[PDB]
Amino acid sequence: GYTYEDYQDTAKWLLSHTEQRPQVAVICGSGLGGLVNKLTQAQTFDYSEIPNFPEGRLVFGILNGRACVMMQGRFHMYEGYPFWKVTFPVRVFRLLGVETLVVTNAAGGLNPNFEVGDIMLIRDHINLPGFSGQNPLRGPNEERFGVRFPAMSDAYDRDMRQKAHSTWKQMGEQRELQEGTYVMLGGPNFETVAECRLLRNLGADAVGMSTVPEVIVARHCGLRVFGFSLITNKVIMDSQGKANHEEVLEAGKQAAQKLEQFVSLLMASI
Amino acid sequence: GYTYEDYQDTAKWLLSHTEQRPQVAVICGSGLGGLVNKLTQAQTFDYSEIPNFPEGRLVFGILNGRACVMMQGRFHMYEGYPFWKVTFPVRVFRLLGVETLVVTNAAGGLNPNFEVGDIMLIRDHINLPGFSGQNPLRGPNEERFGVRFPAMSDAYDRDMRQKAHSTWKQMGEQRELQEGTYVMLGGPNFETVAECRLLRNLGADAVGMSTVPEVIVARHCGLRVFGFSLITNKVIMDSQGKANHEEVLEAGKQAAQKLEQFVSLLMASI
Amino acid sequence: GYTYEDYQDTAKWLLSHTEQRPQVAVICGSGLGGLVNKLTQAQTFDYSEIPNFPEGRLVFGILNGRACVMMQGRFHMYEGYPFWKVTFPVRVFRLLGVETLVVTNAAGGLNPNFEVGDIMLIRDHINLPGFSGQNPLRGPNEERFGVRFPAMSDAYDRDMRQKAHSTWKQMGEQRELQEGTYVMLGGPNFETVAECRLLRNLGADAVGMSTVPEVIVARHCGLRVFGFSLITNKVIMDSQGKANHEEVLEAGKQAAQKLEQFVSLLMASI
Ligand code: HPA
Ligand code: HPA
Ligand code: HPA
Ligand SMILES: [Mg+2]
Ligand SMILES: [Mg+2]
Ligand SMILES: [Mg+2]
Ligand SMILES: [Zn+2]
Ligand SMILES: [Zn+2]
Ligand SMILES: [Zn+2]
Repeated sequence: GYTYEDYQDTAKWLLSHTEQRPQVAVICGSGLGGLVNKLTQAQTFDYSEIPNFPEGRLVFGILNGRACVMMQGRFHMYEGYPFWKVTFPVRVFRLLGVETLVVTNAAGGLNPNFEVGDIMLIRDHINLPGFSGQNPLRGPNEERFGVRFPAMSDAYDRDMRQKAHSTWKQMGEQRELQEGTYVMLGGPNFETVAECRLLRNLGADAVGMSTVPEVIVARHCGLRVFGFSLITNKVIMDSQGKANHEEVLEAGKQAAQKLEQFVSLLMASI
Repeated sequence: GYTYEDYQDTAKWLLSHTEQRPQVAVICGSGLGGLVNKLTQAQTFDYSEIPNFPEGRLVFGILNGRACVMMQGRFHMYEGYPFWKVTFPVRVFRLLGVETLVVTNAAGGLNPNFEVGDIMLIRDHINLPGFSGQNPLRGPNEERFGVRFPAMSDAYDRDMRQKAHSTWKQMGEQRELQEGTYVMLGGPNFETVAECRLLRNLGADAVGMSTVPEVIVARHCGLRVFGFSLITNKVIMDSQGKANHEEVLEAGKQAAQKLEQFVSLLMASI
Repeated sequence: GYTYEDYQDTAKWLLSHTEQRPQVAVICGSGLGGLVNKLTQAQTFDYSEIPNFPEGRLVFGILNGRACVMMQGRFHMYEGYPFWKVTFPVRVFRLLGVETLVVTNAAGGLNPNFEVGDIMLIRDHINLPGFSGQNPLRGPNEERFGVRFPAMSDAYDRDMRQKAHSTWKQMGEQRELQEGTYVMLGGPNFETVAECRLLRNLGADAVGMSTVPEVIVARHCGLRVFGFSLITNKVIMDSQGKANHEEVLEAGKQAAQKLEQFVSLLMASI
């Protein structure tokens, strides 16, 4: 993996190249990267220019009177990266002094009540790769970050979920805010019909290929976490059509505007 | 992994060592290797003599007026091979100009209606190792082969399944052709009772240790896929007997003759 | 991995540094390490002094008139060790002439009928990492140890389970001996609520992060296996408290005394 020092160096480099001092880190994923704008006093860095960062920009700025750092593009295991690389940035954020992490993503809907365009607050997750030992904490533990056996049952901050449901009310949305279980699998291919039925019977509400690893690490080093998925699909019958990456579209399709205001409004609630 | 070039080289070597130009690739697995005979204008190559091939023979010839290339022996992850090695041959076939792939295997029956000696057309699969990131597509994507996020819900060609059920009718078999969900796990030990019950509740019909990876790759680079399992077992009560590799026997026990004619007859149906 | 020779060397070194010739190997895990005492003619070795051993002491002695070798501390995959390292000692034991293996551990209870302080005889297991290919037998097979495809449906010796339920009767315990399915996942974080519900619906009774690999290897080279879990937890509602490693406590809380006599009494039953 990386050593404590590597994290530190990277955090020190950041601190001396910007005056920004974020309190919140937001990780934007798969077609979610619309908030660049809305940001005030923005400063951007290419991942390539930040020492030790994995092979895509880091932007600092103020969101709604709140100092943020945003990950514009994230890392996936299906790209060939080990989880210790995918989660490297989470640890740096903690070293910058961040206290809260917002994770977001696009996912396929398993719950029949779901509709394309829906937003699902992540109340909980299912770590399939973790079932088999693929875990960002695998390996000797780093005391400076956290304990050997972190608990995960309270990962998704309850209070933030409460505020998000409140904010949405004020937004006057026509549809309700969904809430549920996100399941992570490796990708990169899309699931078969059997697979989907299986996931659904296991109690999952949405399926994707990221986020979980980042939550675990976050929770391990003490960050408060809040996350949500933008729903975009999905196939459970043997008549049909197939899943398409061109549902990056849906991420634009109406999402951006709503998502953008939602996160913005939410900033006032930390 | 291997580079595009490696595939190509291997395909070029093959093309200049044989006059055969297959349209169909068939992968024979675990005691299924009886069709060597029946083949016309046969040409065999030891995997060891073909550059870049994984550590077992490749035979070209004509089956029922159809030019084929057959993999006599396949690779398993439980042997220590990464999926990029297990699936290497699929990519070479595409580069030879193959268009259809037939995959076959031996598996333990989960569906109680199943009987030793049964043949199950694979309508769909469950990729357990894929759940955790063990996937032949893991890693940077190769555009020359296919897209980043291939769909898998229509993997098993519907039209071929229709023809196979037709051919079987004409064969006048006493028993019916089964059809169902194949689940892949890593092996090499056989499953426990708990494991089996679990697999069954997940909707699987048959369990084995191969094929899935090969399908995924196949589908990724555009081959039409058709597959089937020869059923040979399996334990779900805590009175009993245990699973034996000496059920290679069953693969002979009556299978060969039926399987052989089935595949042969099927050739006329591509 | 290790070569046959490495095992042998290690077994030879042991044999010439002690007069003890164990027949039973017991693996003590997570806060279970109380039996050091009770042992007679004890001889201890630090894992660090035994050639080839993974990075914690091996103690030989007599338990209840029975010659034993005990592993005081075991290896976990979540520590970064591959299964071939975690299971190395099992193979050495066979080479020392051991015939029976007792495995033990601490686990979280999934079965609602379970209570902290309960003892659960392991009747069967669920190998989640094995589902995905993470298996100590992965790789070329070693004939000197066992067959290529070992069966696992009769892993937990039936006769020992019968005797353990007999011994417990004589112990006059106030509560009954539980019996059930142990499920292994990688760790090191504790499970979420969703995860737990899932495991339970899959038929598991207890969940932990060890043992399974050791059983498989044991069974592969012919050892008779008996195992049990000491129950210590666990969270299935979204009111609650979280899982704590300070339930090492429970391993002391009353266990030690009972466990200690239980294993001791059991020695007379091999
Ligand atoms: O259907 C899907 N499956 C997996 N990941 C996804 N991310 C968006 N949609 C999907
Ligand atoms: O029972 C079985 N289990 C796993 N693989 C198999 N391949 C044939 N039979 C079996
Ligand atoms: O709740 C638990 N989960 C996983 N491993 C465990 N080992 C003891 N308790 C637990
Ligand atoms: Mg500036
Ligand atoms: Mg010729
Ligand atoms: Mg002595
Ligand atoms: Zn500079
Ligand atoms: Zn030549
Ligand atoms: Zn010495």
